[PDB]
Amino acid sequence: MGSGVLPRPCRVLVLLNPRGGKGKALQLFRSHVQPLLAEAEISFTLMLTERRNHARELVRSEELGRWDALVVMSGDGLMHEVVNGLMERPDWETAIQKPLCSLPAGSGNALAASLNHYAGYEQVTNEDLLTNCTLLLCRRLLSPMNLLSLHTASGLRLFSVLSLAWGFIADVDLESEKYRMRFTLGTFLRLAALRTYRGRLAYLPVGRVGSKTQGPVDAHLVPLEEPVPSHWTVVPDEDFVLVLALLHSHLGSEMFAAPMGRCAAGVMHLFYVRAGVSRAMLLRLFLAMEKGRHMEYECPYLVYVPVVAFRLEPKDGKGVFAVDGELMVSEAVQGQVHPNYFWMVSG
Ligand SMILES: Oc1ccc(Nc2nc(-c3ccc(Cl)cc3)cs2)cc1
Repeated sequence: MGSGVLPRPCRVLVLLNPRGGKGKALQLFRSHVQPLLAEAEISFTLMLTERRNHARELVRSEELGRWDALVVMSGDGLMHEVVNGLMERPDWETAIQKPLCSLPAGSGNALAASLNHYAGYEQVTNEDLLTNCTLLLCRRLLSPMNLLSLHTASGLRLFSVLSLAWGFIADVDLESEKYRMRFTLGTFLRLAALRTYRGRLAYLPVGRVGSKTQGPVDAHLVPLEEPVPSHWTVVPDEDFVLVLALLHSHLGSEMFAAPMGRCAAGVMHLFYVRAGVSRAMLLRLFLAMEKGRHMEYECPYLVYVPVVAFRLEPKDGKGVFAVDGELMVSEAVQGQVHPNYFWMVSG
């Protein structure tokens, strides 16, 4: 199952956002993570990272040869910054090979949840999740993971380790400003005055061909001013409640969003919900997501397709998106998956 190993013994850089877990991330490290590292012969150094772009800048400038792995203790948002930091480096090709480890603290631990799931553990939460992911780090097994490369109409190129979400899910990620979960509460009250979002979706299903038409090159993508290649699927409906590109099984620690198996190399999940669902059905799909049972409804407004690339354009000025949980505003976004691009600890 594992495709690599950390050395025993090893030393490990821990980037921690102390404002995580309602400001208890460091305490949680001390109580839950530290004692397990001692037993596993894993040395570490803690570097605190709270301000915007801080962890990005550290990782961009780091000498990576002193570390066997970078462990990231916060949420999906920190991993995001770390991965972009590495990819922004002139030596990205080798820098992106540094094993990464996700230890869940805050909220938005979809990555950590997915890995916990891949390893065969129960869908545990909070401190139990933190303990399980630490145990993965202690066991030292490594797996390669897909990376999402994204382009935006303004010309920004960035990377996504987990998800790009638009519409309902994006609106709720933003509408949330809480500790506690805030997603259920946010979903519930956005459900009240449900809205649809007008946009154009195109994607490239795992049925791609023998040929195709500063980081890696996005060979599947053409400029946003050009139409998508003719072998893509353009979605006919232009009214959505949500679109979701997801690289892993979980959208959140208790959201088993992708129960059809784990993604193959270079493949990501694409979900969209067409305009026309009832509030009740949306909520039912939401709550079934906890046990990964939502696909069992065979709801005709919910579409799943495995893809390697997509394009999404609203359609009424700018749209709000969530990239690995962080806010992003754009006129249009497209992306493609790069296969097995970085390594992570997981059993
Ligand atoms: O981060 C968030 C995750 C889910 C939600 N809310 C909802 N998600 C869904 C949903 C339904 C089906 C799938 Cl495959 C994924 C999400 C319905 S309501 C909001 C924010």
